[PDB]
Amino acid sequence: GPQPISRLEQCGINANDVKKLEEAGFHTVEAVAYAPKKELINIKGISEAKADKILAEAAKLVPMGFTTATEFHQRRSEIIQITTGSKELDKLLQGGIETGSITEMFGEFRTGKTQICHTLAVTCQLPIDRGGGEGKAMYIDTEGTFRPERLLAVAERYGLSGSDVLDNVAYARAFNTDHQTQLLYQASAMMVESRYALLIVDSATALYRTDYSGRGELSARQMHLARFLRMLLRLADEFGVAVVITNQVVAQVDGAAMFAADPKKPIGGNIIAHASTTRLYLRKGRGETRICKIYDSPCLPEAEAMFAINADGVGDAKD
Amino acid sequence: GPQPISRLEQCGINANDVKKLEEAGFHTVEAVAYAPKKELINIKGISEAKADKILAEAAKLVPMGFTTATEFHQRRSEIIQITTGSKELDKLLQGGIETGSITEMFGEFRTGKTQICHTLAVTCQLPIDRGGGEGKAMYIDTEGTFRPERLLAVAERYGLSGSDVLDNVAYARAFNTDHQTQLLYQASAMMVESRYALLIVDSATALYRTDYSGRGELSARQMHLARFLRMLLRLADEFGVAVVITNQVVAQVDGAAMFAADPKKPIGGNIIAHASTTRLYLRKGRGETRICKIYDSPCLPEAEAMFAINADGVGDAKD
Amino acid sequence: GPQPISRLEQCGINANDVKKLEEAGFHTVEAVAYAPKKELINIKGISEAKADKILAEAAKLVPMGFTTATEFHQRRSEIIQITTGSKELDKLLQGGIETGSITEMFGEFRTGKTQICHTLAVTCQLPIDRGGGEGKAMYIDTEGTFRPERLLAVAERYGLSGSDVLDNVAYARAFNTDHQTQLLYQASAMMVESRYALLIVDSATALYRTDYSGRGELSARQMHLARFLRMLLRLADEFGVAVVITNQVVAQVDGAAMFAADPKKPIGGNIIAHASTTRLYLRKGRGETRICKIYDSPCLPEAEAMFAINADGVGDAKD
DNA sequence: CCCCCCCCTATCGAATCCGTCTAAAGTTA
DNA sequence: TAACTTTAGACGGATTCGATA
Ligand SMILES: Nc1ncnc2c1ncn2[C@@H]1O[C@H](COP(=O)(O)OP(=O)(O)OP(=O)(O)O)[C@@H](O)[C@H]1O
Ligand SMILES: Nc1ncnc2c1ncn2[C@@H]1O[C@H](COP(=O)(O)OP(=O)(O)OP(=O)(O)O)[C@@H](O)[C@H]1O
Ligand SMILES: Nc1ncnc2c1ncn2[C@@H]1O[C@H](COP(=O)(O)OP(=O)(O)OP(=O)(O)O)[C@@H](O)[C@H]1O
Ligand SMILES: [Ca+2]
Ligand SMILES: [Ca+2]
Ligand SMILES: [Ca+2]
Ligand SMILES: [Mg+2]
Ligand SMILES: [Mg+2]
Ligand SMILES: [Mg+2]
Repeated sequence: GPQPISRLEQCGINANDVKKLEEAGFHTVEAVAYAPKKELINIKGISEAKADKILAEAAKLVPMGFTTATEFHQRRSEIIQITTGSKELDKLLQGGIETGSITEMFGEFRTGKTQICHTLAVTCQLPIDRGGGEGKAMYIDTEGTFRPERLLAVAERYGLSGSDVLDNVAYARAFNTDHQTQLLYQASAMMVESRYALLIVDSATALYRTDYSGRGELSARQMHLARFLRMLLRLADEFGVAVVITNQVVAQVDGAAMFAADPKKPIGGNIIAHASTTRLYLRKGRGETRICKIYDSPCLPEAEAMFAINADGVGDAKD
Repeated sequence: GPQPISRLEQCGINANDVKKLEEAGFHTVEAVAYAPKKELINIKGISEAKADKILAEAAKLVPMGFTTATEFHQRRSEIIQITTGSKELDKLLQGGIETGSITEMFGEFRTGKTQICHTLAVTCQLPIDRGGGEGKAMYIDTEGTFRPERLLAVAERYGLSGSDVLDNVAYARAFNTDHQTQLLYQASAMMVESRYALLIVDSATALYRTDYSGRGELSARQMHLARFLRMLLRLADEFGVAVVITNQVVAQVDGAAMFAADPKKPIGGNIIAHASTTRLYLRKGRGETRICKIYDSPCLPEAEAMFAINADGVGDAKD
Repeated sequence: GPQPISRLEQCGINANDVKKLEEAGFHTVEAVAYAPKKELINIKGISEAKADKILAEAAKLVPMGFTTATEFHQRRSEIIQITTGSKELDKLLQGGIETGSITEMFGEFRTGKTQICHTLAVTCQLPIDRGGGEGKAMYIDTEGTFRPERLLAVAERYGLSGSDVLDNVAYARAFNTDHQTQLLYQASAMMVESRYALLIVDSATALYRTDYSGRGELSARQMHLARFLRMLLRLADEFGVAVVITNQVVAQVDGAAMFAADPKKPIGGNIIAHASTTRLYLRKGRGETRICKIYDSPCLPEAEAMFAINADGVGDAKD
């Protein structure tokens, strides 16, 4: 795991400076080593000499140089993937949701995004040999659609206990964009004490549709969204967790020659499109069956799979 | 290749001055000869007389005068071009990616920038008669989307061995703009010992969108980006490698100007527009096919070509 | 042609003073006659009495008095103009590029500055009755985008010999502002022996953007630019060559008053604005067609024209 | 041949683009 | 017992420094 920030104290830094860094938002040596000088300067009690000394001391404990592709391949071969509860989706994703990156799921209503989030929140607590991540879960809720009964129903299927499954989920509700960004600092503070395997934001872009209204507020909205996504990436790199965000759709009214993937576009613009690593397009099939399509990925071919929303969570279609 | 800076000691320079120069970031005689006097002055242990003597000796060791266009033509006729793995793109570029200059590829998401980067990283190790550059590769990664399995697939396509292909790639991950600029000094130090042929930065402008937010920081952002591009150009000139960078896009919301010409504009502004030599525009086609268009070039006419992203890298569309 | 500085020996000047002046950078009687006293004083081996004697002899050898406007009209009616390869541009400029003055072309990327420079470099060698200048071309390259194949294409278009066209062009690459200024002394040295007709600097302000960074270095940058422009003007006056330089653009990010048309401004400021005699503004049209506009001139009305970039250089739009 | 002091002046020189949103409407035995 | 097409508007935003005889 990451090294606590207290190591800098014996590395040769004043305890007051470490305290100031702690209230700034940094809680590990890695978080300090990943920040630019201008971010540390903004702290009231930090001067240029203090900043460069802190950066030089932090750079010794964290490797930030060159390496080979063989070492990276060996390190990545030991990464953890979390099963989704459906064999078809697992085969489509070649194992399940990866850790250390950002995954995004978008689609129209009743397509099964909250259901997948609930199933993953339950599943991330299984032992590794059974397909789990063996950790706790964090659930930042934006719309107000969190239902623990679905968690209990999913936990019943895998033969776990309901009480300690509900004990391992942390829930928070965000009421505006400022609160949504503020919750991430407390999330970073919490992750040093225990071990977390998953962090869920649902929905990521729901409040930006209303907080910033017209074309006159577009640039500020995009800048705020970019800052939020950068913080999410920093958390994923620092703690090695899996981040799953949820998006919405918008219509195309120009009536031009676009008939593939329907006149549906995910909201957020180019910012969220470039930031995300994997994008999944969710569509409705027949009855309780849905269709999942690989929309964007650096290593996964474009394909399709079929799953269903059963009484015990997300599972294969019963035919 | 370039001359090591140790020759200045024989030319009559104190070894301590050479050590100071190496600590500053100059590892070859060419890097010293190309630097202005005010850059050498900034070093703590160098005076005006020492700078003048060093510059005089370096100029004595490097040809920096007038020549004839016939000699330039003869020298350029022996340049090395690296194939992209697609016949259509090779015909469009009249041979492939050209060393000694900066090439930029931009477009929206899943258009194929990272796939082309992986294919080039594998291909730059082929023998010259087979379309390669016969050298190692350097991959500075910004977003966290490096996947060695794609490298293994592309290597399997060409019949090479996976192990040494992975051994011949150097990987580094940048976490901020300062770290991204800092990695170039280590790259310059590395390139003296072994022969390289390609250097990928992907993405080159991803961290600038978030490190500097508003209009109040535009000037500093542009200055930092200009300095980074100048360092890249100096590396390309000194070592004769091919530099390939990757860019993103921004929307035009001003109104009903222009026409339906895909109102997407690359980011970076006039600095990156003027600095780049060749610019490639990537567009999404149908299925797995993509379209590449020549956006800017001093010797290549505007045209288009089609390629596909197959299971073994970038190649021609199978129709 | 100008009188070589060796003529002063017959006027009562020691060879020591003559070679000291030559080492200083003076190679003709006109150069000495136009220089102020303090410039001669700055030379180590020249005292005040020697400087006064040299100035008196030079003023004897060179006419520096009052004349009438009819004589000026008669001498100006014999001026030489070089065609640009396009009939409409020649009509706009009323003959072509004038010798003895400084012309500046600016615009954004792929607007056709380098193509025009290549076309002019080939064209300046045609016979006078064909629209040429009957001389050699000097090309000072700053960015590294010199391609002799375009020269070969234009020479093939005009039915010349490619070998001779390539042989009659002198090429030099500049790496910093100091080198850019230092190359002018060698240019002045070479212009004495052979008859040159064109001097191209492309780009003139590319290195000034990165060599001097912020507002703290504005004054030194502007003074260096002013000295460079003054030396260019001295060369144009002394040898009667045509001086064509290239500029870049910068965005305007405030004050939407009379600026909604085009928020593009050339760089360099009032120094280059006042120094330049004629300024041309290039725009992007449709396809391969571009638009040229008169931005500043002492004798030409403000108008517009249209040209195109073809496979054989700059020509007329094929409609 | 002898023994002690006086006083400021004058401005220069521009840079740097960003960021998408919004579905509607039945018809003809 | 089936096959059928058109439609248009909308805006705001901020900061930067050195140079002498
Ligand atoms: N216990 C259950 N058994 C079966 N299906 C259920 C159960 N609970 C919910 N569903 C299904 O969940 C579907 C809605 O999925 P979900 O709540 O994930 O929507 P969503 O994609 O998040 O939508 P929105 O954009 O409105 O938030 C419904 O169509 C319903 O059939
Ligand atoms: N093994 C594979 N087989 C087929 N297609 C693949 C494979 N791996 C990736 N792809 C394709 O690669 C595409 C994404 O391309 P790429 O990763 O180069 O995007 P990009 O241009 O770098 O985007 P971004 O701006 O998100 O970084 C996907 O659409 C996917 O279909
Ligand atoms: N052989 C050719 N045939 C047709 N067009 C060509 C040919 N070679 C180059 N071009 C055109 O030249 C254009 C670029 O022109 P040029 O190199 O003069 O640009 P520029 O304004 O000098 O740019 P920069 O600011 O980057 O230096 C491209 O848009 C390309 O279409
Ligand atoms: Ca992406
Ligand atoms: Ca360019
Ligand atoms: Ca003028
Ligand atoms: Mg939901
Ligand atoms: Mg990518
Ligand atoms: Mg050019």
